[PDB]
Amino acid sequence: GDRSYVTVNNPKDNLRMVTVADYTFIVNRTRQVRENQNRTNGGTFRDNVDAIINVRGGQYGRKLEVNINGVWVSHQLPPGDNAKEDPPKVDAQAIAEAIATLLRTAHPTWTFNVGTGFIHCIAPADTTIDILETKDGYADQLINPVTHYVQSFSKLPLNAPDGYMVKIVGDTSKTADQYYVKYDKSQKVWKETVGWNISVGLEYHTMPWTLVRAADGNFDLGYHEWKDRRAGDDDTNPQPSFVNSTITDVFFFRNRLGFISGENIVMSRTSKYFEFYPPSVANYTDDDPLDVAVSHNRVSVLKYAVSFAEELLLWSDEAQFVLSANGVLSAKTAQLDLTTQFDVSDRARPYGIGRNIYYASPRSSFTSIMRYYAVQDVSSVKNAEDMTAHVPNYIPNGVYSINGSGTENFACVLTKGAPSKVFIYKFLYMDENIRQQSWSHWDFG
Repeated sequence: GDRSYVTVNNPKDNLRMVTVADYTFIVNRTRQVRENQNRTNGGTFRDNVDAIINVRGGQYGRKLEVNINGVWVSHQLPPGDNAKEDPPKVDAQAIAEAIATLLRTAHPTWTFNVGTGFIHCIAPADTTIDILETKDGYADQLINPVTHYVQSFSKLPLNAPDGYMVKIVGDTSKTADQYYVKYDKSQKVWKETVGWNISVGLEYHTMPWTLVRAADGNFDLGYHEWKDRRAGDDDTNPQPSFVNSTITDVFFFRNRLGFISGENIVMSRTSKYFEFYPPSVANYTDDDPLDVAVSHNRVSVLKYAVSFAEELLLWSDEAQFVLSANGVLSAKTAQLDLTTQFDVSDRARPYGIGRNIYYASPRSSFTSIMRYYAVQDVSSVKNAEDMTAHVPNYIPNGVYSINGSGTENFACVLTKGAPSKVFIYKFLYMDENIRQQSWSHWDFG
C-alpha cells in the first residue's frame, strides 16, 4: 500500500490504531482532513442564467404577457365567440409555442424550448434574467414563472427539463426546511439533491486508513470510503467540525461511529458508519450525525476515550468528562458533563483489568501509576488514588505501554527512561478490598 499516511517522525504519539473484529482504523494525529476541491455542479452554477415558465391552459378573453428584461411580449387569447377556431387556441401547448415564437423574435440571441406545459429559457452566454414578471390576467393559474425557487413543495412545476434544481424555502409551517430538489426525466418525480455551489464529501485519503487480510494471507493498506453529502447546502448541512482540524482516537459509543478532534465529539449515523452527513435536510431524524464540544469553561483537549462502567468517558489532561444521553442519542441529548480533574499522561493509553483502570501521570522526573475506579458513594462519582505512593522514584518519567493480565492478576508497565527494565505490579482484590501491592521490575539482559 501507500506509506504516505503512516510516514511520521514520532510513531508512538502521532499514530493511533484502533482495531475491532469488523473494522480497523489507523489515525495520524498530525494530519488534518480538509476537503476535496470538487464541487457538486463544478462551482459554475448561476440561478439567474436560465429560468422556466409553465403553461396550464388559458380561458377566453385573457391577455397574457411575459417580460424578461423589459421588452414585454403580449399574446391575446380569443374571446369565446368563434366556434371552430376558439377551443383549439385554448389548448395549453398551442399557447406555449405561441409564446415561444413571440419570445424568439423579442430575444433573437436566446434559445427557447417548449416541453410538456412549460417553456425553458436560456441566456446566451453572459446575461442574467433579472427583473422577470408575467401578467396572467387571471388568478395566475394560467402561467406563472419560477426560476429556481418555489414557496413550497406543492408549488413545484409539474414538469421540468431533465435535472432542474429548485430550492424550497418553505411556507413557515413546521420548520426551516430549505431543501433542494432535482427533477428526473426518466421517472416523473422530484428527488432531493445536494446544493449547487458547495463541496462534495471529504478528501478520502486524509481520513483514517485501514488494512485488511484480503483473503491472500497478506495485509494491504488503504483508506476508507465515506458517503458524500446529499442533503443540502451549508448552514443546513454543515461541514463536520473536524474537517479543518486533526482527529484522534476513533471510538464506538452506539450503533454509530465517533471521532475525537480538539474537544469535539463527532458521531456518524446509527448503524451507518462512514456517513457523517444527514441523509435528508428537509426532515431531521433522531439518528443523524451529531457534534458536541465540551461542558467545561477551562481549556481542555480530549485525547482518549475509555469505556468505564456502563458509561463512556472522554479523558483529557486535567479533566475526565463523561458522555451520556437521557433518552435517544440525538444532537440535543448529548451531555458531556465533567467528572473529575485528575492529571493524565497522553503517552500511555489507560488500561483496564477489572473494575479499575490504570493510567500514568508523570510527576516531574518519575511517573505515578494511578487507578481509576468508582467509589461506594451513590450516583456517578469517580476517584483516582495512587498505586505508587510508597514508590514515587521508581519509574523514570516516560511511559508508553501499560498492560496486564486479568487471569494472572498483574499489570506490566513499559518506560522509555529505563528501556531494559519491565515494571510489573502484582495486586489482589478480595471482598472489594486490596490484598497486596507488589511493585517490582524485570531485567532480561
